[PDB]
Amino acid sequence: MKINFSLLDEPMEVNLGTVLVIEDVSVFAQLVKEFYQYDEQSNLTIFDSKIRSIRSSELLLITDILGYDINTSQVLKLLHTDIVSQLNDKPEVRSEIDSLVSLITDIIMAECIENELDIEYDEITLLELIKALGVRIETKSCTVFEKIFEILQIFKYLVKKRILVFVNSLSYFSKDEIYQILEYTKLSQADVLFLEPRQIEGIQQFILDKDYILMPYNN
Amino acid sequence: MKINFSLLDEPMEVNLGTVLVIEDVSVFAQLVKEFYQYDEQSNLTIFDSKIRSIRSSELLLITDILGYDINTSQVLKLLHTDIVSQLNDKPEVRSEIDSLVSLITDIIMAECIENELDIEYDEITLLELIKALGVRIETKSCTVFEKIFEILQIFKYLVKKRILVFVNSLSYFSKDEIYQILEYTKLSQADVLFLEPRQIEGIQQFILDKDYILMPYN
Amino acid sequence: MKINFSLLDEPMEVNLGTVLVIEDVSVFAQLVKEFYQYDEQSNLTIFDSKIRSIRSSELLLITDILGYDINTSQVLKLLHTDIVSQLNDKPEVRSEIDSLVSLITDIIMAECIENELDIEYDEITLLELIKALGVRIETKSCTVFEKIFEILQIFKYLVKKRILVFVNSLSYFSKDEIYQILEYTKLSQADVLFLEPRQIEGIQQFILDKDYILMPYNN
Amino acid sequence: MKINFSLLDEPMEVNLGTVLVIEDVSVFAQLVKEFYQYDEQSNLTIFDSKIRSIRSSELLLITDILGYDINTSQVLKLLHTDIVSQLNDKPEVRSEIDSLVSLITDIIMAECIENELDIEYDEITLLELIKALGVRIETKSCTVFEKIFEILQIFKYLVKKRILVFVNSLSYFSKDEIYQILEYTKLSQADVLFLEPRQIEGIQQFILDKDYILMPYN
Amino acid sequence: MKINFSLLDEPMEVNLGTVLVIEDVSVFAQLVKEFYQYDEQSNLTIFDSKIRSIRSSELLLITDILGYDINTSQVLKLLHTDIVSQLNDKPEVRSEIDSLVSLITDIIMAECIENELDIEYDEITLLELIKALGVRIETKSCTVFEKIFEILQIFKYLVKKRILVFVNSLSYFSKDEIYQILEYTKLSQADVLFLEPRQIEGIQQFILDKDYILMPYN
Ligand SMILES: [Ca+2]
Ligand SMILES: [Ca+2]
Ligand SMILES: [Ca+2]
Ligand SMILES: [Ca+2]
Repeated sequence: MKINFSLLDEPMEVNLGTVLVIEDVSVFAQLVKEFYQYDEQSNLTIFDSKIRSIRSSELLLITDILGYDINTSQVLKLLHTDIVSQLNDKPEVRSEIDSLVSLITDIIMAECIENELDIEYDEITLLELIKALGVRIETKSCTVFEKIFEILQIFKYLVKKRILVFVNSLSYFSKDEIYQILEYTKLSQADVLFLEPRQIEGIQQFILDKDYILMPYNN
Repeated sequence: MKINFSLLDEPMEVNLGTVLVIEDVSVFAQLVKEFYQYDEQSNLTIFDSKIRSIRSSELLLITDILGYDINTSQVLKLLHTDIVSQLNDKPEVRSEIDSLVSLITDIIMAECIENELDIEYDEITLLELIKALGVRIETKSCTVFEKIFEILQIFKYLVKKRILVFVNSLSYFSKDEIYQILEYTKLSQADVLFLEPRQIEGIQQFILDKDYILMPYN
Repeated sequence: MKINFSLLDEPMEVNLGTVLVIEDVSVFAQLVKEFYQYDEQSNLTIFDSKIRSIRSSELLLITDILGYDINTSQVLKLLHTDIVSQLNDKPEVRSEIDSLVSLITDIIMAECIENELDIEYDEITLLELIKALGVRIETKSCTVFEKIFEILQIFKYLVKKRILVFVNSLSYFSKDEIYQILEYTKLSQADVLFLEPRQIEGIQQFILDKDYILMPYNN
Repeated sequence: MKINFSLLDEPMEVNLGTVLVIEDVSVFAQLVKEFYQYDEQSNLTIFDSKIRSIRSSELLLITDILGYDINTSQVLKLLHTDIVSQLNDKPEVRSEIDSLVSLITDIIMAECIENELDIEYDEITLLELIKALGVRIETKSCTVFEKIFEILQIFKYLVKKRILVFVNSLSYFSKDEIYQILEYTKLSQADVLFLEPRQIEGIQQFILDKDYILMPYN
Repeated sequence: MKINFSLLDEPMEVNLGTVLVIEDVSVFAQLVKEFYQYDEQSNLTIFDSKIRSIRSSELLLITDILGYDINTSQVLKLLHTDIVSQLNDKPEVRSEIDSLVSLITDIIMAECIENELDIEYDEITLLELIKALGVRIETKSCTVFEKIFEILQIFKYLVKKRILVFVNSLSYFSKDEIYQILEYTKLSQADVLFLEPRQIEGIQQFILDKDYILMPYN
């Protein structure tokens, strides 16, 4: 996952988490505007190992952390499927749940037989039980750090998003929280690209000087 | 119940099953138009035993028997509410259902706590369990004779509908099936009125001549 | 457009309007049940000149005339497009409508310029004017004859329906009204198949005796 | 207007443009959390000149400038209602619009009568004409400097919002652009409050030290 | 603010103090009738700077200066609510008031327990303390010149009233008192409109001739 712009000499590769610091406010604002307008503008080009350019639908742009909606139909559906798989991995728990559902179905079936009208039903499944329970992620009481962590956790659930990008999101988190975000990103394998006007101390990042020189920085 | 139109001299009473034949095509088509437009048109009237006019919401008009869906939002709502009332009439059974739902919620809650992502849940309700089970009336109908029987069952189940009316629905059923439908209507006590362009032989019916005079038959 | 059942020796062709009378109540009710269940049952087979069997989605079945909804999104959309074409066929009327729309757009544009906020717009078209007018067919005060006539008029608007079929719809209409329906069906070129238990006098129809013998009948 | 939190000794007043710098990352992130949760949390308070608490509906919180859509049900509804009121203030212009709409309705009605299919219509209204024209605020923004200006225009247009708050939005704009934004805020009289993790040189701002003491700068 | 009637060619604006003289007795009496009947009659209209019609509830019409009571149920309600809001703006003072009220309630409760008859009480509230104290505007007026000043003070205090109108109230005040009333109106910024049958010498006023033409004076 390499990204390239006219200011860079060679296309820079983005693997796991990547912190890109732009010291020039003009090039930073122009780069962010090229991030929002990416489908319209040909200046900023992001391509994969196949050199194929990714569509704006495949690109995930995030600026406001608390304003973004983490709960979607596809995210909640795939999450319910993941919970159903977790319950399916254990035979004993699945057997017990099947027993309880069998009892409830017996009770409701008796209540249906007591009625005068002829009634028919099918089954009460686990996905229908999770949908009836209303399982969803809670962003209401979550701190910004837990919100970004939940976004990194649900990025694997999003199928269509090729790369996640954050705009000036590193100013809220402490250095230790940034270390936890990067260390978790290395395990999640997702491609995250952070854009900050000022450099963060203690973390590896790519610095773009006002001279338009891109250099790697350990601190 | 009685129905009154400006063509009849006096309002005729409809009790249990009733077969009404209209020998005039213009009066029959205009009568069906008055049935669908009953809310708009004041010509056709219906007076019950209380001698009170009834709204079109209380009149059930069914022309196509096979095209009438037995499962509807209001029917499923009243059925689910009825089952919820039956389950609410027994405290012990509902208590056991609350215990089982509590166990399932504890298991799914433990599995949610085992996940690395934060999860928020509300609760599970008996109505959500009935809707999740998909409780509905039987949709299996082999012939129109059985479908009309299901329409009579759902009609007798609905308290709001005071009358059920069929338009030219007797042409599909055989004379013996018409006898079984009349006997089932007399056993169910529901009020059913049929409208046919031509007379049917072998059964009692009210024949409306082209002269507009109404005469009983059999 | 030929239809075939086990009772018939050869498939009967349906061209323009066709009146099919079944004197047996058992075969008539079984044929209607095979009309509603057509996708499930293989007994009744309707095929075109290509011998390809038409899907139930391509088949249009109609029993209740006044209960059917003639107003649909596709029917109203294609009807608005037809009205737009009728207005486009006349250059003078289109020019006058363009003039009036130009005047209204001038007034609204002046009102927008009077406001403090910067406002932008595009155009007011003819399709948007028809959609704002709410043009639709009125079945409320229509008689059953006018309802069936409007159904024969909107059958050309329906793209997916291959053939229209009516179940016992000829009992309401007088002989003259049936002659008008057939004479209009010959001009509309649509394929309509009527199913009646009793034969109609004065019109050409295919009669099926209780002996299960199919014969053409002039009266 | 003034804002008050447990960290401050006394509530600080926000008049015209205001720049607030928080030198503590925990107090800044917790402050933004208190901004999004303001409805839920009672810690952060806002007291106007009337010394009355304001609901979260009256507070406009905008973090992403480019990601904030200008067009919305309340913005287009209030705008279309405003244009309808402006057209209603002049009887003659509205009368001419009614005449032209009557002519167009007569033409389309004649074309409908020319068709062989029955057609039913209701009427055409000025609101349907504005919605049909697609009246909306200009969506063209070349840079974030212009987009923030449009946000200030729509904010000054909205009477319900008593305050506009930007979180870390000053990092995109140059110092000169910040001066132009402050001058435009002083000319527009609107109340704008900015929250920055680090201090900005050359402009007047309130610096909150890690010791929690607040001191003015420039 | 502007007022418009069928007699005027164009609506005249009323800003700060305004003196309107009507040289026709029929147009003056019919104008006052249109003032009292303004809710019933649509002839007389009033358009503010927003060009929006105002209800009669927003128009304050005062003819008799001495006969107008300054203390009213709505005025005392808004005043008591205003004092309650001022006391609610300070938590410490309201806390001390709650402490003193708790002490008095403890003393009176002890005296009630000392009695042989059972006694039930609820509580004491700040609103009941203000109403018990009888807080009201000053009712002392030596002359109509001071009473009109109190009417201007209460009018400037009331936000709902957008205009104050006096009918033939300038005949009581001397020319110097009229100058002081105009200067006080310009200092208070309130909109006041006077209606006089005859012109007043020495002050600027709008003269409406019997020909219906309106001309400025001084
Ligand atoms: Ca639930
Ligand atoms: Ca199910
Ligand atoms: Ca309309
Ligand atoms: Ca448009």
